[PDB]
Amino acid sequence: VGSLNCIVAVSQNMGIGKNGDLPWPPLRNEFRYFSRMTTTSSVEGKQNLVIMGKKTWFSIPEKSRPLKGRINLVLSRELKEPPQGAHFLSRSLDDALKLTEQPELANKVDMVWIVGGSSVYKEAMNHPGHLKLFVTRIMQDFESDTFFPEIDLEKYKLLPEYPGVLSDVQEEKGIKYKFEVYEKND
Ligand SMILES: NC(=O)C1=CN([C@@H]2O[C@H](COP(=O)(O)OP(=O)(O)OC[C@H]3O[C@@H](n4cnc5c(N)ncnc54)[C@H](OP(=O)(O)O)[C@@H]3O)[C@@H](O)[C@H]2O)C=CC1
Ligand SMILES: CCc1sc2nc(N)[nH]c(=O)c2c1Sc1ccc(C(=O)N[C@@H](CCC(=O)O)C(=O)O)cc1
Repeated sequence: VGSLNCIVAVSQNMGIGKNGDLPWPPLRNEFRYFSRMTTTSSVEGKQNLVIMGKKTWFSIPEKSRPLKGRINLVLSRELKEPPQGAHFLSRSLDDALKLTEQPELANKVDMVWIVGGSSVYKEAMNHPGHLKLFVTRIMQDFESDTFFPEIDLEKYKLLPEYPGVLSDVQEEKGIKYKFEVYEKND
């Protein structure tokens, strides 16, 4: 299995969600960024795996689930089987990551992308080892009821360039945003 990664879009006040959806109106090219990053795999005959909590799964429009071209894993201790349209179910982050090492997945999975929500981001960001964060900074405050955990910049370096990630200010629907990639190894 390849690299471990988180991807998120976050407002200035650290918001990632409100009432089961995003705090901001749809940013179509920001969504396309999410799909390009999470779907694109450099390794032949492999796909990337997405790991998400149960509320994040149900926050994706049903017409867009499962996230196409990716293996979709949902984290839940209450569910007894994957949701309709999902591929796998795990009861912990450690279990999910171990699953990628099993024979059914060992030679199929390239990158792993954690796509939230707040509890899984926090646990992933604090788990020793090599991890990158692909963070979209939405440069406004938005009322939110779900927040991104603290990024400890003593361990996560903001990278000064990354191939394929635009460096300049983007804007859609009157909302400016910019892309960032962080990396730790501990
Ligand atoms: N802006 C962005 O980039 C993103 C925004 N969002 C937004 O955030 C909201 C959803 O996030 P959030 O509310 O944090 O919810 P989550 O997606 O984290 O879902 C929480 C549920 O997932 C299960 N769960 C979470 N972590 C684990 C774990 N490690 N092991 C086992 N089960 C786990 C639980 O289910 P159970 O009780 O069944 O055990 C828990 O009740 C929505 O508003 C969504 O739109 C989400 C992702 C990214
Ligand atoms: C899955 C939870 C996350 S992580 C994330 N990271 C960044 N940068 N931006 C976001 O908005 C999200 C979200 S919320 C989200 C993301 C994608 C989608 C979605 O429908 N994606 C489809 C459609 C993409 C498209 O509209 O281009 C896909 O990836 O195939 C829905 C909710």
